[PDB]
Amino acid sequence: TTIVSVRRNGHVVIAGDGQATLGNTVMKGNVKKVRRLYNDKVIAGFAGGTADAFTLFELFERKLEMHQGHLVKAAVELAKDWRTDRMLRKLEALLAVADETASLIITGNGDVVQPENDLIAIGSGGPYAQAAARALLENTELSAREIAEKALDIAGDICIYTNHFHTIEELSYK
Amino acid sequence: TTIVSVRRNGHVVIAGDGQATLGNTVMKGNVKKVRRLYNDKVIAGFAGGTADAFTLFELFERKLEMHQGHLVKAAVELAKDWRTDRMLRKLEALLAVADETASLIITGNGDVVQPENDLIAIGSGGPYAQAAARALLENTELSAREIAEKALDIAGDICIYTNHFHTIEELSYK
Amino acid sequence: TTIVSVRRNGHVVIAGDGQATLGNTVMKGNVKKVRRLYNDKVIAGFAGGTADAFTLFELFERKLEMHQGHLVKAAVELAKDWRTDRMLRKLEALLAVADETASLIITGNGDVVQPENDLIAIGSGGPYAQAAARALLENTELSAREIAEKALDIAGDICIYTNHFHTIEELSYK
Amino acid sequence: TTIVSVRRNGHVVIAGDGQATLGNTVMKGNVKKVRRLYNDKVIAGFAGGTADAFTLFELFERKLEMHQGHLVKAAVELAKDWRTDRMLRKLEALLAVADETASLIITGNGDVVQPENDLIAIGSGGPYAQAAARALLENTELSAREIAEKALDIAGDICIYTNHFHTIEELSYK
Amino acid sequence: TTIVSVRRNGHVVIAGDGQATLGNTVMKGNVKKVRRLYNDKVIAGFAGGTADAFTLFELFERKLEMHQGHLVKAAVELAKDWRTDRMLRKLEALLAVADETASLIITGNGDVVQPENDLIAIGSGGPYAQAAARALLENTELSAREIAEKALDIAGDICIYTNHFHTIEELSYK
Amino acid sequence: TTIVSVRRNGHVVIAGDGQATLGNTVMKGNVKKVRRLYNDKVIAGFAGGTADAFTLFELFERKLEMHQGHLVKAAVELAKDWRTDRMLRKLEALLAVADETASLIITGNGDVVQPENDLIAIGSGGPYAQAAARALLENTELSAREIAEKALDIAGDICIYTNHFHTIEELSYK
Repeated sequence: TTIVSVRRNGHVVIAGDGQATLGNTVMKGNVKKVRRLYNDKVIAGFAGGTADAFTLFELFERKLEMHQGHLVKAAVELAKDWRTDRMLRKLEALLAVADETASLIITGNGDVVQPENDLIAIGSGGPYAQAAARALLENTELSAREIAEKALDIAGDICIYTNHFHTIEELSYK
Repeated sequence: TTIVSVRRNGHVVIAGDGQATLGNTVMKGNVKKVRRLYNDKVIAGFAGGTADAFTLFELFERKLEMHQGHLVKAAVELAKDWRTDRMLRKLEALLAVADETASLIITGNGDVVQPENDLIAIGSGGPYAQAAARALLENTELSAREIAEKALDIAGDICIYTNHFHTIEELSYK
Repeated sequence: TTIVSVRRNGHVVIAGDGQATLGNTVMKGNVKKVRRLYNDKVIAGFAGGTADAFTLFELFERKLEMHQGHLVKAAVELAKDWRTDRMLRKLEALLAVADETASLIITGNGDVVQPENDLIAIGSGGPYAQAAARALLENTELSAREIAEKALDIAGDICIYTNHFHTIEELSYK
Repeated sequence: TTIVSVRRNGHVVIAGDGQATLGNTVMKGNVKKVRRLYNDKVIAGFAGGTADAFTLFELFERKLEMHQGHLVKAAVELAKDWRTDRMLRKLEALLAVADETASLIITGNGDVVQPENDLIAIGSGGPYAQAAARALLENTELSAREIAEKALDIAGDICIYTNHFHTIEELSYK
Repeated sequence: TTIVSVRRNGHVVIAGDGQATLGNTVMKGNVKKVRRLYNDKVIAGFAGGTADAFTLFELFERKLEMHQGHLVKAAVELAKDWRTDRMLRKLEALLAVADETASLIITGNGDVVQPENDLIAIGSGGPYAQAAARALLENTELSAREIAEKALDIAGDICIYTNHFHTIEELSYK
Repeated sequence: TTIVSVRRNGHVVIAGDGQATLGNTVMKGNVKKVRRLYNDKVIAGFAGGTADAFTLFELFERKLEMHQGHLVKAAVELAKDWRTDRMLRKLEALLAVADETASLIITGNGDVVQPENDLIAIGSGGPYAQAAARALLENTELSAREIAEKALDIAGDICIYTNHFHTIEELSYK
């Protein structure tokens, strides 16, 4: 799996592949790994179990109207419940979340990272996507969506656990 | 074990073999792995304990009673508790469930999955069946029942953990 | 250890060896691995810790007068408490239980198996006993007791963890 | 360590060495591993913590007060809690206990075991003692005390974890 | 990562690099690992989650409010809960903290440590910094700030997990 | 680390080294591993985490005024809470404790050992210290303090995890 996120001029996107792998075989190819949350004002992508993601995301929303939509402040709380709480603590997942103020990773280790340019690339194929996304975002006038897509595809060619089925959610704030 | 579900021409099936293995020897040869539910409206197959089933298949039934026959939802609510309820959590298995509406898999992880063409192939022999099923479904006019059958035989021929005892459960609707 | 159970014409038996092994040495040779339960109407054998067996069996009885002596229905419940409950869940054992309606295995995995002819063979020496029991039950007019005994002895000759001390409980219902 | 209990001619003993080992070196050389209980009526030996003992040997005493000297039962009740009580459960050890009635071993597993001839040999040097004990007991008129002694010496000679410091506790009755 | 704290001529510092690594690749290159606390009186650096910090650095602040600026004690009380409070326990990190009084490290183990000369070097690059720091401090008149800096550069040159992005926090008092 | 304790003519001592090791590097060299407890009437040394030691010792004191200063009786209780209790049970440490009645080890395994002559030597370097302490205490008229020191130094020369920084607490009762 590979979740990619690029952000250029009032345009921020999140693109994932759709492969689910079991051992050495593909169990499903059209997994939806990117969805919208919080009255569509927030986009998200996730590496891992769909149900775990569903759980973690719902709670995320919960923390949003709970902090007037402030991503980070609402996000850090989630970084909390995640490591502290009994049940959640069991969940296995990597969250990529973005709105118009910033993009950022969220993990069960109570870590809330926000890469150098809101450039997020997580999942087994993450690095390869980053590598390509970096190249594109620094030698072309291409758009977030264009980079994310092109990057994700490069990731899919390199990473044995990433296919070419995509799901992209965009957010225009310009 | 191999569970194969197919759907063609207002007909949906679920087939399975009856081998239970302990180490390198066969414990039983006629395990019924495909039952029926919701007043014989909903069919299902599975891989796991004979009891785990009888507990996960009873609960499922009631969930349908709490969601007027609407498969998916009851399924959604099922996979829910199954990863939440302290007790229910230890249960390990893979429920294959199909109604005239749709058909899907459920994992202790709480995931609810609808495979490419309502084609389901879970179990160690899963992929060999998927392969044979996919072949037939794309190159012949055979019926959903004929498919799962032959797919299952192919499986038991390749899979050392799958035999040739079957248990087929159909469903007509159009 | 080896627990064997054969059932012919109104005669059902359960026979175990009596070896207890610690590492590579015999700690005890006359372990009683088969006993009667529920006003002698039910016979049982077990692979594992005697105290764990004692515990699991008592509870089994409990579930019996709790379900008018219905083996299975009362047995499946035990298959429950066993995996769900905290303490019990810790117990390590394999149960073989029979009355006049059916013979069947019970394990901590919430599994309640009932082999092809009520032919039960569990424990490290289990397969070898099954092998012999199968041969005898299909090429001779011998009785349950005769087969069980002869089988168990074959098991003891093959299996390094099964000795030749026996304990047989019989049940005649003819 | 080696605990050897023998019983011959209205005489029962329990003997033990006094070596405690940490890795490949001797920590102590005179550990008292054979005490006395129930108003000096019941003898006992053991392998484990000096405290685990003092807790499992105090409890045992009271159990006798709750079962009028009847060894076995108190023992049965002891091994009971010892595998049930949350706290008591962590205690690890092997109690050798003998009264004018009988003599038996007890394991954290809750097991109560009466070996072939009230002959007990627990501990890493256990079997070497059993061997020498069994030899003497079957080919000489030596006394129960003389047995355990010599058996113990043989043990400490073979066992790298057993020394030659003894602690013998007899009991006459006829 | 490398955290280097030094103290010379009424001047105390804490410096750190900004590399976060996941496997064999760099996730982020500018992680702020040296903040400030207690109404900008107390400086601190750290190795761990961006949140773990924000929780362990907030708590610390209040502890100071509960112990009138007296570093040590608040630190003592901090390391206390950090190994006692069920939740707080999962937090993993290494707090470097220094005030005009003294400077010390804190580990989830509850330890409060004051190194030889208020010289602190935690993190995978820790010892390479200690080495360079110790050298300079003993053979040159350079300032505490100049020390930590150069020590840090040396570190990032040796340490594959340490880079050259810095975050220095000083403190004057005399 | 090495904790040594010798006892000669109304003089009993406890000496530790002061090295703290992380992997293959020295994190701290002047660790205080020996301190006084219970109105200075009791001396102690510990192998392991300082905070864990602090915890275990405080409780020890607690058990002292709780049993009129009887070392053993108050010590055995600690041997209890240590293995039984949830939190404490997590602590990793080795306690060496002495007063004027006896010296003795205390561990999380509910073990309370009192070596042959109140000669205690615990920690990775423990044996080497014992070896030397034994030699000295049996071929010279040297004092506890002299032996403990000389022994500890020998330990430090042999044991890669023991340095030459000492901390000795003495107790004269003559």
